[PDB]
Amino acid sequence: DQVFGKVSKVVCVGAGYVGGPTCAMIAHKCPHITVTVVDMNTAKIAEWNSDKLPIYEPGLDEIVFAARGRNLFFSSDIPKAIAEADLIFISVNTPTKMYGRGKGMAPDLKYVESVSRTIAQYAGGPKIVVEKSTVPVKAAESIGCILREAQKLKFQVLSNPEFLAEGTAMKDLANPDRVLIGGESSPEGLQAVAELVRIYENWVPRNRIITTNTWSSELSKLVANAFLAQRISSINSISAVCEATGAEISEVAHAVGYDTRIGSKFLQASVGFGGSCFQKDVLSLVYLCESLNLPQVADYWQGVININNWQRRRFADKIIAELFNTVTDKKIAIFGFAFKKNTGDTRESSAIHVIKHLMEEHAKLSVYDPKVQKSQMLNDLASVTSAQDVERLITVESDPYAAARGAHAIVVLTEWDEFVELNYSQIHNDMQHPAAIFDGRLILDQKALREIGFRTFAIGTSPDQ
Amino acid sequence: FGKVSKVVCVGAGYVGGPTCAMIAHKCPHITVTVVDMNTAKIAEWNSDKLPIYEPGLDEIVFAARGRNLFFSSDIPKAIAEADLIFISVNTPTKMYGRGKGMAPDLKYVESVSRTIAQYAGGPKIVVEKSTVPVKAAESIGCILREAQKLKFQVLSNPEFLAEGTAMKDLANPDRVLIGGESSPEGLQAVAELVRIYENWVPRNRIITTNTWSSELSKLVANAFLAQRISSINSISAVCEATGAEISEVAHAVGYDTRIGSKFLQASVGFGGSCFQKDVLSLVYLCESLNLPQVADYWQGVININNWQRRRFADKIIAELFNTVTDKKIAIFGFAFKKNTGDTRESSAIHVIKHLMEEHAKLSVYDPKVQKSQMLNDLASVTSAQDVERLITVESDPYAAARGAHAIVVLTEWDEFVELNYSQIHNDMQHPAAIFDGRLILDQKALREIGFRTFAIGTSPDQ
Amino acid sequence: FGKVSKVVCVGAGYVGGPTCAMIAHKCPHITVTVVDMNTAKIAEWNSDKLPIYEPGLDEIVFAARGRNLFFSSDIPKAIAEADLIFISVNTPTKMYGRGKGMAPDLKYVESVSRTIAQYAGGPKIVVEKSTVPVKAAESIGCILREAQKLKFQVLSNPEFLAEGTAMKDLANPDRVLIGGESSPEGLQAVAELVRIYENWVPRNRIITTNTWSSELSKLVANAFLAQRISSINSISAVCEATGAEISEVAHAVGYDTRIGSKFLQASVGFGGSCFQKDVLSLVYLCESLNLPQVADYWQGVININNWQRRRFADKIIAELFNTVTDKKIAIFGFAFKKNTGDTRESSAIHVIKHLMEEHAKLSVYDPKVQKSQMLNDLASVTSAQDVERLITVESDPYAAARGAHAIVVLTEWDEFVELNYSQIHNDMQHPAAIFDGRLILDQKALREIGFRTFAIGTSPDQ
Repeated sequence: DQVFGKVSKVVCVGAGYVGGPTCAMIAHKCPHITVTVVDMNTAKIAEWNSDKLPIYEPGLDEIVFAARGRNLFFSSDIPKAIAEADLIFISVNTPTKMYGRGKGMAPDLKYVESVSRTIAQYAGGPKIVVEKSTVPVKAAESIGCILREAQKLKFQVLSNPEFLAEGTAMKDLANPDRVLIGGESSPEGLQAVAELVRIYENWVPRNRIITTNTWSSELSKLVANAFLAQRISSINSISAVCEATGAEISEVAHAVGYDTRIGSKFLQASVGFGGSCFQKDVLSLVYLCESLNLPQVADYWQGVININNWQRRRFADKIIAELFNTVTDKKIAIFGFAFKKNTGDTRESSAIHVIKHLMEEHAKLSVYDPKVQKSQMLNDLASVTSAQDVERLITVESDPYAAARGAHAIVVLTEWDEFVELNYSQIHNDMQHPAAIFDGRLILDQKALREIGFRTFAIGTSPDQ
Repeated sequence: FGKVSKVVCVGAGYVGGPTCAMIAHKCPHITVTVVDMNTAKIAEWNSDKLPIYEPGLDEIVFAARGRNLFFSSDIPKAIAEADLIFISVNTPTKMYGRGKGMAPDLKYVESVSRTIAQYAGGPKIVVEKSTVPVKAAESIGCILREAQKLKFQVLSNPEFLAEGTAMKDLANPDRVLIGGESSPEGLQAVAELVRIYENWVPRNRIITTNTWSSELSKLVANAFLAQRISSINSISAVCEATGAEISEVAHAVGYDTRIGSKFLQASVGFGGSCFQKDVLSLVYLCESLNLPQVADYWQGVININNWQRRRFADKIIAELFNTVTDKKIAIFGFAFKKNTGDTRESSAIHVIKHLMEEHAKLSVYDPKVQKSQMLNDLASVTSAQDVERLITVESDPYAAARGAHAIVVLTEWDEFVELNYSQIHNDMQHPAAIFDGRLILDQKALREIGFRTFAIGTSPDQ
Repeated sequence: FGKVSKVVCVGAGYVGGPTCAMIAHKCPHITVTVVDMNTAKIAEWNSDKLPIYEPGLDEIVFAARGRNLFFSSDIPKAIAEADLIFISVNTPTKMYGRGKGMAPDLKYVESVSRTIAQYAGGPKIVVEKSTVPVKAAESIGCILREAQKLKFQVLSNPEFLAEGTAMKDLANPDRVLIGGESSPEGLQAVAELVRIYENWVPRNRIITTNTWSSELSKLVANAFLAQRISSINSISAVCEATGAEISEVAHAVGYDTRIGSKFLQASVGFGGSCFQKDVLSLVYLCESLNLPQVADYWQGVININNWQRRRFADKIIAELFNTVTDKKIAIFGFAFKKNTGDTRESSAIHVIKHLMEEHAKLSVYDPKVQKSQMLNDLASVTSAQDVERLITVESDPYAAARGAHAIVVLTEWDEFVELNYSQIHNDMQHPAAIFDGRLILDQKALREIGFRTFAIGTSPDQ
């Protein structure tokens, strides 16, 4: 009684960082399947169809340009792709709600819903529908309900979470730690799961494909990200203890990370974690727990976010304090803006939030980042303050020496390699005196900077041994 | 300082004995004495029956005892001869006063530090081996300097050691951790202790730090471990509420190699003598430092553990109509984990106590734990009176289950899997209920027999 | 389920006795048997002196007993033969554990259910007569379902009886309420109980609902009644502060026909075995459903009751120079309301307790409550030793009042009005105070005698 047969036609709705690369891998490993990536952004589709792909990922040019026009297609004709597909990935944003119930915590399902309604309209036959972009738990229930309405057509909804990072996407897709698939505990559900497993089996060992119920798969994505962020918050909390006692956080992280049950990854203390994943997913899970009347669990995971914001705040406090509790019109140089090194991504960057704290104190801020666009920077800061306030307080530099010049303080907020072995003796010389340096990323040599004559601070080190 | 040929350790229990046995084993040229005021414990160490059971410890001790391993109760004398001294006594938790329930009582560390001060003779290296609160070396350091008003350095070298794998763990440790003073004299004494470990441990696995980094590392490491468990336990309740399954989640999550798959077993809650103690010790530290933000964060780990136990008992009570006065319920398991009779901080103790507060009649079976050990443990969290009134103890699980209204599994013993649960069901009160705090039983199998069946991290209704 | 001909009630108390007597009385064809474990109580029911006094009850019982009404201690036999079984047992409040002080204990309801399951034999209709928590019927049903692997339905038929008017309440009820399962078999079972009641109750006063609506309706009705008293009592304090009179307010408010004129008597506070119990049951239910807003809303009724007693006692203590150690205070009234010996949740108990905490010497007079009941009541909220020290019980109000500094009316007995308050004033300590917690005395008259006089709901300084 076979309702879903072998998939030969795959569509992904959403041509962004998740959808594009994932489809490309499918087309590359599965020459028998037609894969079409659709998006109503006709300019972005034109980019994927051009000689310069809209994202840079190592290995991706080779893949897309070999397959495009053969078994990989990029189109803006969404109804036609939907009508012809056997399996449809949904790869859209779930922006955080800005107002109302779950403000600042709940994912907004408007795009997911929009795609589901389009599939309902244009499907024509039985489809497997697959949640690829991060969703709140029970999103598949909402999708299911939208699709079931059109069955007056058979649909199964699967969860297949992404585990991609920027810069390593092709390696992450070609050699994943695991592939996770969740579906309905039902015969039709098992059939649909099996057809998606069959796709991945083309290139992924069966024992690295993990199949679960739909809710476990959706939950596992949030929880995995929560566990990672918890590691960072746990170490960052201990950084304050080190500061208070004369222990060293670099030394504790080493000793702790050598237990094989804990592991040595994600144990770098910092001014705090950033990016479009960690806070968003931890807050999604908090909101979920609140909504389930599990306030104890909610409070437990909120602590991850509490520590992160406390790290950022207490770091800025220390800058404000050491500058005599007064910084109106006073020049401070920020080294770094992007949420981590080696990107232009600013989403949830600790730098945005530390700078905001210093803008409150009316500081005059000179920002340098190797990669982030000037326009992006000024838009970011405006969104958390005002266009007026950044006009007043914010100068962006294309040079680190131009930022540090005549500043009372240096603050390193992104861990760029090029900040290590700047000419710090010269920086010292052209600063105000006494001169202060704050290392939020633990990349600088404390001993050397001390010898140069800086008042020098790092997270996780006591100021006086 | 001062190359080291004579090593002494004060305290002859689960840390100091096994540690000294391994040092002698892998360094023949070092004479190792273990000292202790309990002469009968020293007698046990010098007999054919050693006082503690470690796998492969007998044959390490017997092939070294008399040769370069020595058990004495002459504490002053071994102190007098030594180059390097380990301190390996308890720091039981304060029972009252400042840090009641949280702060380690430094009274044995103090006693021994004062004994070192008297009967010294020369320069010593003094090493904290058993778990201490951070800056306990300051307190040792201060006692010892009142003898040199004789040239000391105090060192931290924490234990990383499970029961039943102590020999395995000593011979092939994940890491060896040593801290001392940041000074020429301090860096000397670190090197001299490094030397000893280099005799059998790769230099790459030997980490050296300052004293506080090392003291703090021990507590934080156990804190990270407990946190993984409380984290997954927190998620077990999400699973119950959504229809997700905790086994499926831990599986998916653990395959991230940055997270790892160890310590993601959900349960009624963690136990044993290190986890809660070290977490609370860390919570106390952070309070003392005016870091209330950090104290709250770590207290969360304990809060969830306690909450996991409370909510499991609440489910048992609720299922049995919110009334369990004089109702029979069987408890399968009492030890804090399987394959031991150690009951320290056991979740079984606390879930039974919650059930005793409702005046439940409780028949306990554990395969290993002594009847005397059980009744005394339950007494110390309740009363000798209440345990007399409420607790029976069986050495047959089938006798516990006979006439019971509920079965409650609290320890993950393998024998609890595939008892005759069809028989058990028939000899129970009906409706019959079973509650799995350890995720070892087959839910679909129990359902089909006709149990009303519950497991942590699984939704009741499918 | 056939037309019912044998009715059993398990529980021979204030509810089951009278209700069965009325059924037996109005339904000559039906054999009614009241059963109880308490052989002495059944003995009383079989004697020339029934164990309760109700107007009209003797006439009904003595005419029917041994014809179609029987009182037995043979529960298994009666269960066996019944078509329809009423459960009329206490659900005393949990004294420990989950819901302590708030949740009803279903132990007796469980007891009876398991006896029904054991001894039934055929189809039974099983009817919750005494007040149960919502979902009690589910727990009943789960016990009875296990037995039929016998054909059971569980109904709710709440009691609306009051002491002193039980026979009129039963013969001419405001409404009869029955809830059953949302099922053909459920609707059948309801029809058979509705047929029993249609023998004397018009059909338009018989109300049929689902089981949960019925169980809930009982608690909510008593909660609404208690709320009226706490509402008017909250306003009594506003009267005192402004110069309004509570008696005038109650009369004006009560003349609105949508409000109604009943249960608007201000007092030192409501009591009895129903009001606090059922509100606190409702409050516990709300907490259990995660409706903390509704829980808090209903807790307000009890908060005001307790605050009314507390503030009245505070007024006594303040007037008496804020010191009452060794100082004699006379208490007029101990029963929860006039014309009864029932003391359960009596405001007098809690006001006397407050006064005992200040080591006042209380001489208590009630026309009806027994000395031994009084002493035992007071001991249960203090101690046997406290009551021997502080409490004297008198058989005469002038004896109580002699040498007193205060008089305190706590129960609205008619004999307290038009005692000789001139003579009382003369024999008191001076200044002499009087406090009317029941609004039965003449304030002007007492003022004229020279009392410092106070009443709830009247401003002291006119």
